[PDB]
Amino acid sequence: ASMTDQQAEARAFLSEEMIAEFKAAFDMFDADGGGDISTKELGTVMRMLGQNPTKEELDAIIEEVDEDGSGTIDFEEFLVMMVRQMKEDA
Repeated sequence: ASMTDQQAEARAFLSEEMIAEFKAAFDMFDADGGGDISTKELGTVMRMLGQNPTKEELDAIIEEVDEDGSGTIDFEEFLVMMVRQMKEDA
């Protein structure tokens, strides 16, 4: 899919330092994923970080990153959901 592109540019848009910030924050819901929280909790991880994922929008991303055959979201693949939304708050 064309997501493999926004997966590397989603975290590269900033310095690796920030990525470490989303670690303790993104892992806040990785009690059973470790490197990926339930797509349902994908709105709180990016929202509690300082952004605001809308349901209609958060739903399009989940179903989009959920059809990968995993059911949840990956850290690197989730980054896009961070900058893409922070693009306005940043």
